[PDB]
Amino acid sequence: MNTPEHMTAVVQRYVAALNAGDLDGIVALFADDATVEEPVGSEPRSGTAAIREFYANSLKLPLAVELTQEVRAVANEAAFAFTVSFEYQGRKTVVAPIDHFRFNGAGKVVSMRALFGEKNIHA
Amino acid sequence: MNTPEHMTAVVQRYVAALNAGDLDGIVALFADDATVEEPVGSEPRSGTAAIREFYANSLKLPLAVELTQEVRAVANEAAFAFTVSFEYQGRKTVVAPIDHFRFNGAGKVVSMRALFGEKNIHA
Repeated sequence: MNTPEHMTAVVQRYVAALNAGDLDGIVALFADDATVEEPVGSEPRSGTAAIREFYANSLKLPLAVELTQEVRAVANEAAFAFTVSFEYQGRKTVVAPIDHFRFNGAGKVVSMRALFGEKNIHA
Repeated sequence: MNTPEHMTAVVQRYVAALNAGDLDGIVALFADDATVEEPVGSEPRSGTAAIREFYANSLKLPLAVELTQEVRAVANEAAFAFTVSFEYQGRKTVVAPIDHFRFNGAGKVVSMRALFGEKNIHA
């Protein structure tokens, strides 16, 4: 089974890559068969190609990202609270999602779902 | 299809009833075929009786539960960060999970999963 230590590291690495703008770094964290659903309720993006393009499009504005609380991790799953902030054509927007990773036996993210609505989008 | 406002009030209500030791108020939030998985990794408790017994056992000690951040709600899901604190036999404990609800069309919780590891239990 996955250690919480590793899962927590991977979450820090995810946030590190977003702050650094490191697309290879982000996609590395995922398994090539993996899925991303951001926000929850949207068409989950599937495969390396789709996940790669999702984060490339996200990283068209430079992002300020930070964990706002300890990572939760157990039984092949982590979840975490954080902010994602960006500024464009006037104003700054702070989104506050809760994300959720499921990890495979190899310790790569096989699914990530980002849960947040309009009410969690502050601008 | 559920509204974010209804899912959000239900999260707040959940916290309030835990604080008020209100077994009935808590169980009334769930549908009859609902599941609770607390912690994540453990065997899901299925149905009103099993869910009721879980909360009956939990409320054997006085709890101080509060939301430490804003609720996330979208589609028919919600997630939240919170703490549960209890003190017993010479020790104060603070457990800091992230919870996730799925809601059915009638506005009741059909599943909860509480995600925390040993690392999120401060005692």
